[PDB]
Parts: sequence; structure tokens; C-alpha cells
Amino acid sequence: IQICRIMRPDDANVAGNVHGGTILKMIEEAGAIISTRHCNSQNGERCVAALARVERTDFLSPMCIGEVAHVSAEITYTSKHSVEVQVHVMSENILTGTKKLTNKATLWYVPLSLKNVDKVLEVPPIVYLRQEQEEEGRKRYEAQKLERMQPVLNPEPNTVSYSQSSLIHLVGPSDCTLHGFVHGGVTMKLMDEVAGIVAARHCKTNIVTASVDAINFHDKIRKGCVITISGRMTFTSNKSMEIEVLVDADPVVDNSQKRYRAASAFFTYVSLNQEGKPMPVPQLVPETEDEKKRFEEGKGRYLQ
Amino acid sequence: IQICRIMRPDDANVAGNVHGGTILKMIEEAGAIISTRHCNSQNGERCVAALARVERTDFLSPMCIGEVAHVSAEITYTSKHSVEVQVHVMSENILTGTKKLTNKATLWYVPLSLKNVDKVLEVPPIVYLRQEQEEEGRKRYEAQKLERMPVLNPEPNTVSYSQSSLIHLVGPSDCTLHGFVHGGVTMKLMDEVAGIVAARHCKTNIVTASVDAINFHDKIRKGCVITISGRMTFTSNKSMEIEVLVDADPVVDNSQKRYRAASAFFTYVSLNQEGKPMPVPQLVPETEDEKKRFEEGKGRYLQ
Amino acid sequence: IQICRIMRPDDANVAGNVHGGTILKMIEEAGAIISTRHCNSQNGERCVAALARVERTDFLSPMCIGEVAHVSAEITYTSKHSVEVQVHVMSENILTGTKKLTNKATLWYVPLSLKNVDKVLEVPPIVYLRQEQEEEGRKRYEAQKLERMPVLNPEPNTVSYSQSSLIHLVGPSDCTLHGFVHGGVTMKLMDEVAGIVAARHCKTNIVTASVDAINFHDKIRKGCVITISGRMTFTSNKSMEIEVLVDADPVVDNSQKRYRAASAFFTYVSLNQEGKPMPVPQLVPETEDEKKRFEEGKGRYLQ
Ligand SMILES: CC(C)(COP(=O)(O)OP(=O)(O)OC[C@H]1O[C@@H](n2cnc3c(N)ncnc32)[C@H](O)[C@@H]1OP(=O)(O)O)[C@@H](O)C(=O)NCCC(=O)NCCS
Ligand SMILES: CC(C)(COP(=O)(O)OP(=O)(O)OC[C@H]1O[C@@H](n2cnc3c(N)ncnc32)[C@H](O)[C@@H]1OP(=O)(O)O)[C@@H](O)C(=O)NCCC(=O)NCCS
Ligand SMILES: CC(C)(COP(=O)(O)OP(=O)(O)OC[C@H]1O[C@@H](n2cnc3c(N)ncnc32)[C@H](O)[C@@H]1OP(=O)(O)O)[C@@H](O)C(=O)NCCC(=O)NCCS
Repeated sequence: IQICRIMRPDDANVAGNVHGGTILKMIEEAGAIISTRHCNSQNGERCVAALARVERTDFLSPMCIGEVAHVSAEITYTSKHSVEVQVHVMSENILTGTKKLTNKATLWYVPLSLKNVDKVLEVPPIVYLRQEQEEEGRKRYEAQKLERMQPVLNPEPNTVSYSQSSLIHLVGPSDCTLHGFVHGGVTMKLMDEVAGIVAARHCKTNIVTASVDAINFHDKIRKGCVITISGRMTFTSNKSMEIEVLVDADPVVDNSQKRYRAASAFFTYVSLNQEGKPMPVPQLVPETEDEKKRFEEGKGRYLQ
Repeated sequence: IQICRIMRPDDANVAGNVHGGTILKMIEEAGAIISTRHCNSQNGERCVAALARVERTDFLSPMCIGEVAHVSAEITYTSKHSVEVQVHVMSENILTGTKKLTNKATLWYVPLSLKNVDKVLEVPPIVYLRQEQEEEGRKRYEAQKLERMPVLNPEPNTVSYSQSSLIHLVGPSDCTLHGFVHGGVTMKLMDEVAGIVAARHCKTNIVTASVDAINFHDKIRKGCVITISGRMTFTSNKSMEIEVLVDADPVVDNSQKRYRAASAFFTYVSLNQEGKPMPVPQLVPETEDEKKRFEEGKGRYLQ
Repeated sequence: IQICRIMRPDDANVAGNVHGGTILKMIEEAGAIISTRHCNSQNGERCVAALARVERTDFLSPMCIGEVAHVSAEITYTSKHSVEVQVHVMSENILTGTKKLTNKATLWYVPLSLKNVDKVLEVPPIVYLRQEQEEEGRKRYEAQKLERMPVLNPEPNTVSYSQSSLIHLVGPSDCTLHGFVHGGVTMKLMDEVAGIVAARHCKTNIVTASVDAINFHDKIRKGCVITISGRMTFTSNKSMEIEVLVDADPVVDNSQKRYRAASAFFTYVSLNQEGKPMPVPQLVPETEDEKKRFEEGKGRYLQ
């Protein structure tokens, strides 16, 4: 168990369910603390473990204000320079005594030198109880390694341009951060918000985050940047919607550095019935060639 | 009449000086407190005073972390349905003992029914010490009452070269006890985008000299997404004027249209190491609307 | 001697009552401001006063959103290296005009050099109006100086049934202008875990009556992870006392071991759905240390 805290009114959305960004920030905190503690076991160069990838997060059951969140983490795998961390988020009602599993996630972290930033160090190794666990971890590692290799016109209903949305945010201070960079939590909250906007615009009904499927942090964001979090619908099942979210970082004045793509993610959203079963959502129809390529790649991700 | 706090690390801008948004939020808080207490003075219908206009804010000298901010407020004038409030924000260094006058502003508030909102109620009158005070107040009131009646590939020093925008989804800690959001969140965002546009146009360090006309046209509720767009309007040889507009869109109801929630005019300058305004690059308008806005920027400059 | 602000939605819970943690941080802020101004009065070494002890905080009456808090402070007694500050928190309803005495506290601060931290400096003395004031101050100072020298499967209403803990990574708005964290957030987390254990033991709505001995043993720097652990010590027929302990371990430097940063005693009470205090279930000790802590908590209760 790496983090435990109380959900408060500011942790929720306007409706009263706790924000996806808050759950993501707790997940990141737990994974980062245990990964950082593990990569300084053998007392090497002083390092901090940075989140590089959210392999997957499942929103199994909703969390609400007043409940206590216990988020625990276990180090499954460590590569040459990366560590895989599995994290479980449970909610407990302190009066009712009930405890449910709210979220389940897998993340990837990599240690960065504190002395000379941008320098990756070698993860110390971990000892496994069963060899099948270690090879299954290696298989997942090689799978994720394999996987790694915006204009809007006048909109018609149920088109990509119709739901396409965007947030623009000036990154502020980070005083007590481990490094000079800002945590993935702020950016993930913004990504979740843009995904929710796109889903609600496309489906015109209640919506729920089913899962966040692949969050990649391409490079760090420093203070004084202004980030554009752009969200677009990529592919829809009959009962689910997929949203690509892209985070681009721009220097305000510094033309020494050019605009770059800082992060990318895929959100799977669903709308449920009063009973709690996934209801049919309107189907997205692509119009351009790139939209249809992204729809096909969404179907491929759907069946694999 | 009084509000006072200590400036802390989250209160600062990227530079490490107290954010302009934080100063504006404290000014709004002080004005709202004193006018709300005054508009329930005579024990009428229970009401709350809402900020409607920032007539002007002067950033005289910067404030820094660790200092204590003292914000004082005085009700200058009362109309039939509005209150004019003058506000001073002073900084106090608790170690050196030094105290500077950091900002000076005057605001306009309107009391709104708590029982039946959207109903504007009648401000109780204030008694003036001299008749000249009330006459100057009426003059200022009538002045403010009268005055209220897409970027392609850019070339440098144009409006399009500096034009920028922030987009924000209004969440739950932006709003008050009711669904409306404080003027503070919006003013902080306007200041941020104005600073962005000014830094893009002038390519050096800059500082807000004054905030000229913040008008709050309509309320913003939770669940809206607001676009705070900033563009440069007119430049002196040593000063720049930035227009900031707040547009609010309903996310889900496409029956409902986008509306203009707030508008303001920012004056930015770039200063020397000594502290004197240095020449800023000149804005050249390209379209007809750009120079129309440049011409009224010159008009505002000469008055 | 004074700080005042208006309470906003983030300072309160869903019901509209201000969190105890926010009141505690405001008390700390006011005390620190005046302690810092006094310990730089006569132009010694440039220093800032850090909160070391909360002698007691009484929650006399609740404060709610929209009311403005006026926090006043007075320097009661100063030792060789510490300053005693008494603080009153008053709430003002700006509509009804009513003002209540909400909370009253006594705190201890110690000046630390800004140039070389960990260096304690000598508090300048204060001149008393009556000799009895200084004599009572010396008595209280010597009293406080004297005073400073695992849950298995549980059965209901024992210590293990209620014992709880929070785990927190020091985040971005927790710290001061320097690497240390304000006492306010730490006290807020202590109040939260005390409320958690109290609600687990009492199965009702509950409220903090008073917090008695908050000691800040050592500072917490950025990059620590703190465990705020709370366990029940002794229960009256209508009151509960909860001991809260704050332990900090460094995440990155594994060279350093766990250390005890803070400790406090919270007394909680149980309310009805109407709002009347109901009798609380009696805590039963099982071990020898549990019964020692129950008896010494009773001793603290009878004082
Ligand atoms: C993570 C980061 C350091 C990657 O470094 P890099 O420039 O790609 O250098 P590398 O040569 O180490 O890249 C490959 C290796 O890095 C790690 N890595 C990089 N990207 C990864 C990804 N999407 N998923 C998992 N591991 C990744 C792995 O260690 C990978 O393979 P390995 O097993 O051979 O070590 C860099 O992209 C980054 O910092 N992104 C921003 C993360 C951030 O947000 N930081 C602020 C706080 S969250
Ligand atoms: C300002 C607001 C109340 C205007 O009210 P309205 O519905 O247009 O009603 P009216 O225009 O007929 O006028 C009512 C009074 O308000 C005054 N008023 C309205 N807008 C004003 C402005 N920008 N500046 C100065 N006075 C203004 C009017 O002068 C009038 O009083 P008067 O007769 O003494 O002149 C409305 O825009 C609003 O609700 N703004 C709130 C924005 C916000 O976020 N505030 C802080 C958080 S709630
Ligand atoms: C308070 C602190 C400076 C104590 O310093 P120290 O290393 O123990 O050195 P000493 O205690 O000998 O310093 C002497 C003074 O400190 C006072 N002091 C220390 N702890 C105290 C406490 N809990 N209550 C009251 N006084 C205390 C002593 O009474 C003494 O005063 P005196 O000499 O006039 O009698 C240290 O414990 C600390 O820093 N705690 C954390 C405070 C913090 O978190 N600051 C950041 C903002 S909250």
C-alpha cells in the first residue's frame, strides 16, 4: 500500500463522481514512489523514477466523496532501464465498512538522474517467485516495445469534426516537485477532461470512463509552456467510443525550441443504463482518408 | 473594508512574483465583502453583491512571496442599483518592515437577490461628507454608463503574430456556493492570456501596467467551457494594449449558443533594469477591423 | 495581530462547514506573521518564526461558507528562544451582521535564521503591563517545557477496530518558499485521520471539539512521504480522545531512516441527525499499553 487518502468535494466532477484525473494522479504517485524506492535499493547514483507509460487503467466501479482510497502497488518487472508496476485502487466507506476494487492499472517507469537530468540509469533487478511470472513480464515488455514502433471544418452530426474538442492551458508552478518538470497528473487530468468533453458532445447522453488504454509521455513539460490538449473520436463500437487525446507543448516566447508533441492517450468511454448495462452509442462515420485510417486502427486495437 | 493574507508559493506567476490574477482575486474579494455588507445594511431582501465592472487597476509596484497583502476598500458612490468601490492593495515585508502601495483599483458591484436570482435590487444610499464627493461620483457613474453604450500564417509584428487563446472547462472549485463562478478565475485567465500575447509580440520580459475595463456581461455556470482569447489592439511607442474576450460554450446542449461573458483591456509595458518603460515593437494592422480597433485604441490612449 | 479572509467552497465540506484543517492553518498563519514581525523588530539576524507547538485549539462554534474569518493574535510571553501567541478566530456573517467567537488557540513559535537554517535565535523580549502577566507566562512556559520531557482481526469498539492511517506524498502546494511544508497541511491531515478513526468507532457524524498537544518535532522537506497514524486512547461518556502521529521517511535517499515529525491529541464528539451531541460508545483497552494510555488520557481529560 503506497498511498491512502480521503476523497474531497474538489476531487469530483460537477456530477459528484470523483474525477478520472484524480484517480490517475493517485495511481502515478503510488507507482512512482515504489519505483523510486526500488531503484535506489543498491545505493547507486541518486535517481527519481519518472512515469513514461500508463499501460492500462480499468475503471471497474465508481468512487465517491467521503470514501477512503487505498492505492497499493507491486513491482512486477524491471527491464534494463524500465520497471513495470501494477497498481490497485480500492475504495472504502468508513461507516458502511464496504470495500470494493475501483481501479486496476499497469504503468511503466524509468529512473532519471537527479544530478544530470535527461540521463537514464539502469534499473536494479528484482527476484521473482516463479519463472513463468518473469517470462510473462518479459513478453508484456516486448509487446509494449513493439507497439511503440488537426483541422476542424463545419460539422455534420456524428462526424469527427462534430465532437473534436480542445483545451489550452498555461503550465504554472511546481514548487515541491522532485524534479523541475511537472507531474503527469496535471496533464492526465486535462486529458481526461478533454476526452469527457468529446464523448459528451458525440453521445449527447450520460457518459462514463470505461478505461484509459495507452498513455505515453513522449517528453517532459517545463514551467512556462502552454499545452494544447486536443481530443478527437477515432473509432466506435456499437456500445463503446474511443477517443485519441494529444498533448502538444509550446514555448510562449522561446523560439529556440519548437513546438513538440508531449503526450498521447486513448480513452474508451461508454454510456450505461439505469440498471448499469452499456447502452448503444451513436456510430462515428469517417469522411476523410486519415479519419478512416484511424477508425480502422481503432477496430484493430478493439480486437487485439 | 479589510482583507489581509500572506503571499505563498502557489500565489505566484512563473517569474516568482505574485500573480496578477491573485491581486485581482483579492481586490474582488474586498469589494464584494464591503458592498455585500452595505447592501444588507438596511435589512431588506437578503442579497449578495456581484462584481460587474473593474473600472481600473493600476499595478504600481510588484508584490513578492512572504509579504503580507493588505487590501482595503471604501464605497465611493452609490447609484440606483450599483456600488462604486475604491480598493487599495498594500504589501508589507514582515522582515524589513517596508510597506509599498502595490495596486490601486476601482470596481462596480450590483446586488443580486439571494431568494430570486437574476433580480437586481436597490443599493441603500450612502451619506457623503461633502457634496462635491457625490457630484464627482455621479459624474464617474454617468461616464461608465455612457461608455457601455481566426489567424492565418502570420508576419511578425501583426495582430495574428501575437494572437493567442486559452480554453478552460469550468469545474467545481471555480464556482461559488451557487452555480456561478467567481470573477477571480476569469480574471486570472484573462491576465494569463494577455501576458502570453504580450510576450509573443514583444519577445522580452514585460509587466502589466494597468487593467482598464473588465466588464462581466453574463454569469458563467459549472459545466461550461470558456475561451479566453487575447489579441493586440494598439501600441504606443512604449506601451501595448491587449484586448481579452471571454466566450462561453455549452458542452452538451447544442441547442444553446456561445455567449460573451467578459471583456477587458490590458496595458502591458517592457521596462529596463532601472525601471523605466523602454520602446516596444510597433503593431501594424493588416485588415480593416484591425486598424479600426487600432484607431479606438489610440482614442482610449488619448483619454 | 490580524488576518481576515472570506471562506470559500474549498475551505468547507459538502454541508457548508469550514474544515478544521483550514481553521488550523489560518491560526498558524496569523501566529507566524506576528511572531516573525516581532523577532525581526530590533534588527537582529533576518529570521522567520516556525510553529513548534499548538498548546490547545478550542472549536467553540462552527464557521460556514460565506462568512468571513477575522483571526487576531497577541504575543503573550517570550522565553529565551520561543514566543507564545494567543489567537482568536471570529466569524462575521455579512448579511445578518452577526459576529461569533468561533475558535480560540494558543501556539508556540521559534525563530530560525534565514541565512543558516537549523539555527535557533534569541526572541527579543516583550514588556508586560502587569507583573502577574509575565509570571503566569513563565509558569505556562515552564509547564510546557516540563511536559515535553499493527492491527489484527478486530472486535468492535476496541482500539484495533478504529485505528487508521493516511499516507501522503508531499506535493507541489504543500511546501513553503523553502523546501519545508507548512504546519497547516500537516495539521489538516491529522484532523482528517482523527475524524476517520472517530467515525469508524462511532458510526455517526462527528466533529472536532478541541486539539490539545500538537508538537512539531522535526521539519518535513520536499520528497518525503508521511504516514499520519491515528488511534483512540480514552473515551468519556460523550467525548473521545485520539492520538495522531506523523512519521516521515525519504523516498529517494534510502540512507535516511523514518523519523517522527509531529504528534497531537484530538478530542472528538458525536452529534445527532438534528445536531445534538449523543453519547459515544466506550473504548475498552485490551493490552497493558492500551490501559496505560487510557488512564493517562483520562488524566489529560481531568485538566
Ligand atoms: C521517459 C523518457 C526519459 C524516455 O527517455 P528516452 O529519451 O526515450 O531514452 P531511452 O534510450 O532510455 O528510451 C528507451 C528506453 O527508455 C524507457 N522507455 C522509453 N519510453 C518508454 C515507453 N513508452 N514505455 C516504456 N518504457 C519506455 C524504457 O527503459 C525503454 O526501453 P529499455 O527497456 O531498453 O530501457 C522521456 O521520454 C521522458 O522523460 N518523457 C516525459 C515523462 C514525464 O512526463 N516526466 C515528468 C514527470 S511524469
Ligand atoms: C452585471 C450583471 C448583473 C448585469 O445585470 P443586467 O441583467 O444586465 O441588469 P441591468 O443591465 O438592467 O442593470 C442593473 C444594474 O446593474 C448596473 N450595471 C450592469 N452592468 C454594469 C457594468 N458592467 N458596469 C457598471 N454597472 C453595471 C447597471 O448600471 C444597473 O444599475 P443602475 O440603474 O444604477 O445603472 C450581469 O452581467 C451579471 O450577472 N454579471 C455577473 C458576472 C460574474 O461572474 N460576477 C462575479 C461572480 S457572481
Ligand atoms: C522547533 C524546532 C526548531 C526545535 O529546535 P531544536 O532542534 O529542538 O533546538 P532547541 O529545542 O534546543 O531550541 C530552543 C528552543 O526551541 C523550543 N522548542 C522546541 N520544541 C518546542 C516545542 N514543541 N514547543 C515549545 N517550544 C519548543 C524550546 O522550548 C526552546 O526554547 P527555549 O530555549 O527558550 O526554552 C524543531 O523541532 C523543528 O524544526 N520542528 C519542526 C518545525 C517546522 O516544521 N517548521 C517549518 C514550518 S511548520
